[PDB]
Amino acid sequence: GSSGSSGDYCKVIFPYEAQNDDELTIKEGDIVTLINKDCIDVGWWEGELNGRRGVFPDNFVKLLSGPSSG
Repeated sequence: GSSGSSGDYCKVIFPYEAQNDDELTIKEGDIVTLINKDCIDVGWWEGELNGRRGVFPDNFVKLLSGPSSG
C-alpha cells in the first residue's frame, strides 16, 4: 500500500484574508498543501495555494486524516 506521506493536505473551512504578502489568502472550500510546519507554537502554518507561498492561521484550517468516500 502506502509507504510514507510526502506532504500534508488541509481543508479550509474558515475564510481568511492575508494582511501582508507573507500571509496567504484562503477561502472556505479549498485545500492547501502544507509546505512546512510551524514552531512548537500552534496556530501558524505555511502552505501553497494558487501558486503562492505564505503563512496562515492553522485554527482557520484543519488537518485531513484521509479520504473515505468520493
